[PDB]
Amino acid sequence: MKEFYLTVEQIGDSIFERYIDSNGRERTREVEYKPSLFAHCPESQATKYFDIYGKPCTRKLFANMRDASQWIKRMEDIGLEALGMDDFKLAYLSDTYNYEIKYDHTKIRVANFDIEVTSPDGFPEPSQAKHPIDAITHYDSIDDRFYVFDLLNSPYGNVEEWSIEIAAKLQEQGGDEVPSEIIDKIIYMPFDNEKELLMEYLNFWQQKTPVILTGWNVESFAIPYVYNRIKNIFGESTAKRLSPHRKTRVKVIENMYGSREIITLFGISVLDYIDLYKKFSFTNQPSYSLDYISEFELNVGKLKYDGPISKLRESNHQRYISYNIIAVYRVLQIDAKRQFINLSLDMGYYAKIQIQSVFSPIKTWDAIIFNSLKEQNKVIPQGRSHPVQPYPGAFVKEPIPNRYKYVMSFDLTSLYPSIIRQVNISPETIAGTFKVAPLHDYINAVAERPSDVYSCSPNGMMYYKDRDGVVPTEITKVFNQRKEHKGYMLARTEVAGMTAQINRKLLINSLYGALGNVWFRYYDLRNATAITTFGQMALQWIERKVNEYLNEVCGTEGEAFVLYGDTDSIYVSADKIIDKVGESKFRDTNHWVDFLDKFARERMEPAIDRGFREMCEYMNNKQHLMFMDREAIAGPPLGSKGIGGFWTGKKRYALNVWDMEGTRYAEPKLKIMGLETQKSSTPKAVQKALKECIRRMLQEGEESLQEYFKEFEKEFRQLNYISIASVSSANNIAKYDVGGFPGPKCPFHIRGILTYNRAIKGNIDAPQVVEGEKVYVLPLREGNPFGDKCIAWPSGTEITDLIKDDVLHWMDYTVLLEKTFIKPLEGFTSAAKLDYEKKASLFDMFDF
DNA sequence: CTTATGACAGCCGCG
DNA sequence: GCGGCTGTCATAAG
Ligand SMILES: O=[N+]([O-])c1ccc2c(ccn2[C@H]2C[C@H](O)[C@@H](COP(=O)(O)OP(=O)(O)OP(=O)(O)O)O2)c1
Ligand SMILES: O=[N+]([O-])c1ccc2c(ccn2[C@H]2C[C@H](O)[C@@H](COP(=O)(O)OP(=O)(O)OP(=O)(O)O)O2)c1
Repeated sequence: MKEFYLTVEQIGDSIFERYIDSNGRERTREVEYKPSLFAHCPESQATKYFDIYGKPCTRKLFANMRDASQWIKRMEDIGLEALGMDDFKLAYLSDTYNYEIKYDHTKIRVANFDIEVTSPDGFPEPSQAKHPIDAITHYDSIDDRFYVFDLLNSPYGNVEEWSIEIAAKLQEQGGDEVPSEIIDKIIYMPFDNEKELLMEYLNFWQQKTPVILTGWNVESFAIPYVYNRIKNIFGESTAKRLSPHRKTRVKVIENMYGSREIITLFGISVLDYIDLYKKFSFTNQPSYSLDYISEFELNVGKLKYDGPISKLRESNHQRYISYNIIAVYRVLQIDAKRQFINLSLDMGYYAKIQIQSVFSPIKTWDAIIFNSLKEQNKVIPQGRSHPVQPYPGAFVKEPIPNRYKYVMSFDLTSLYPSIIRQVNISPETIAGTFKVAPLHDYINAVAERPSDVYSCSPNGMMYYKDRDGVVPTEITKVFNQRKEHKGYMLARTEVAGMTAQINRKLLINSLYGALGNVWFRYYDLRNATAITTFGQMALQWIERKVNEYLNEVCGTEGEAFVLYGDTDSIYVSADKIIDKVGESKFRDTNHWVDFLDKFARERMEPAIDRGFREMCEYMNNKQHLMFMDREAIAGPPLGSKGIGGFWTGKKRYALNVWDMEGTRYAEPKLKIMGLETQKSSTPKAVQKALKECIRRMLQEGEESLQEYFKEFEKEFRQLNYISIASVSSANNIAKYDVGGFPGPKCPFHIRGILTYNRAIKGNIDAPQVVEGEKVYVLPLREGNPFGDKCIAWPSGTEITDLIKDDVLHWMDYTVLLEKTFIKPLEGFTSAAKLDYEKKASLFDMFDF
């Protein structure tokens, strides 16, 4: 079969590559690769090579890679463009693999591992690695085996060997419930000391060296730990053998609160599964712990255990190991579902990049564009440095805070790529400039037509509509491929078909990101602004077009139909369209959902396309790619007192949705956005009730809402203390910690954290509050034994019995209810023009 | 990343 | 004792 790369690395004048050969064998080669870069030349010099601007270029072959780099520096000094691909690994891959790469994952060693490190003094810092590794579970995808490394004697105790037999049994039988599917795939290896285990693991590693190395938190915990441990114990010469090319680099990552270290294992591609998940799941999760994610994904989670993990090895080593196995298998189970690694393998081979560069839209697009330009002898521009400079972005209408009985929303598809394509925005496409009228003038087609020669954007930009721009071409090609591969979604292969289609979608949605990123070879401020400013007029123009149409239809005049617009959406108030027929004519809920759907399809969408073809002519664009789809139809169930929907402000609304782009729901479902019910900081029991409140407001009406309040409020004190405790994340605890006490500016949760410490001071048993970790918070009644307004303890857990009974006694229900339930509700009912209790004076609603 | 809201913390000005 | 305000910190959804 066809050859394919595995990992590629540049070291000095060499390029080191692991690859699969003609006969499926994994192997390594060192190549003294000669790069070509390109300079500009006079018309005199005749060449096949031109830059994107059609300017002639000379191909400079270099004897070695350092030459090429030294040349880029020399060229930088003179002040002349050094164009071509500066990242020689990409160039090497483009040269070596000059075809559509077809890979076979059965020949790619994917490893999932986790370690366990008994640490009795807090989280074992990986860069310090000061505690013995007492378990490694390492899964090899080729052998389909779980290789379990068990330390039997540590500083923290001696233990019996782990039992597969006991592991297989049910929890009720004293078992660990390690699944049947993996019980015959475990290879158990106990060790008498830690050096014996680490050197046996290190051999194992050379024998079965990961191409893709993954798992949950490997890049931040497991890899740094193993590395520093081996390193500290055996010296760096030994730890480096953990890379196939024996080169490793320590890298520091700065962030919000501080910096961090990762080990770059040259010749391996590390795809931490936590990072694959956060990147490609597209579901903002309240927690990213393997336990929570595995629960959300598989309805099962990580193995359960009594007491702290720090005592588990001593207390129940049997479980401790089994828990190490289950956690590695959890990741595998999630990947069996979401397919992220396969999706990474697809993208990486499609772009011809190092697989790990799937985390970089920059690196991916750059390599994709470079290749297609290479195929036509074109020379990519030098990556110039650019001052990071904020430009305007998405437009968001101020909603008038109200209730909205019938709402119908619409959506522009793939707005930003669409605009790039519609206008022809690209570096080499810039054709000039035009005198900008205020954006409002363009919105109302009142400004003078920008140009009738060039494709225009309301930010003053003008583009050639005669040339086919590099970027719009590349984004058009990815669109066309999507269709193609989602056309084989008519025909085992309904797998490679999905991942191709999903990955084209990922590239499409990631392009604008890159184009706004200053380290993009094709970044251009004038252009990025052109995209966002065009989008800003697209949306408001169509807000105008929609109002005009519906006013004309309804015989109304100057009636605000479009109630809200967020980035690529418009939400349309369909009250009057309903009134045209009249409510009593509809027989059931489904009958008016029928009516609206029909009206949008037959009357609005034609008026919308009609409206956008006008904009296209006004701006003089290359082609018309502005297409809207009807998203939601929302309202109260027929013959009910329910309000249907409400907006409390920008990105703050609830809708009672009946139909999402064609799909008609059985029961109605609440689309809630921005409101406290969608907030992780909101207590469990309260999240549940605000949602009930919103359910009752939209579907049932005021008297129902009021009934639930009076009831929930009567019944608050009996709810579990953990369910009514608000969550928060603790950051810079020390930064506000002045001798155990809240210094200037100390935020509410951190104050609570210190109050806990004050009651914790001098306790081992007590679970300490980790800096950068989620914390429960609870208000305390005035004059309490902890001497503060609040207390805050670690989340996901019950509070220590050393203070628990005094917390429960002193916690301020009144201040808790008002702060977490009532105030947010008053929020919603105020907007929806509703009362959550009777006899509320009408006069509150005024600024008297 | 940016667009945007909310919980709180001092600060200010007020007989 | 407190509303109007600028600021830090949290979280949301593209
Ligand atoms: O488009 N391609 O398919 C393509 C384009 C360029 C390619 C290759 C394969 C190599 N190169 C480039 C990269 C090198 O700098 C130069 C010569 O490549 P080579 O493999 O012929 O190396 P030589 O130095 O000639 O030695 P070799 O012939 O023994 O490998 O040409 C393939
Ligand atoms: O988005 N921009 O970056 C932007 C947008 C508009 C811009 C400029 C710079 C000028 N304009 C406006 C204001 C000018 O009156 C008009 C004409 O553009 P131009 O480039 O023709 O400017 P001139 O100085 O007239 O150039 P010329 O006399 O060489 O044609 O375009 C830049």
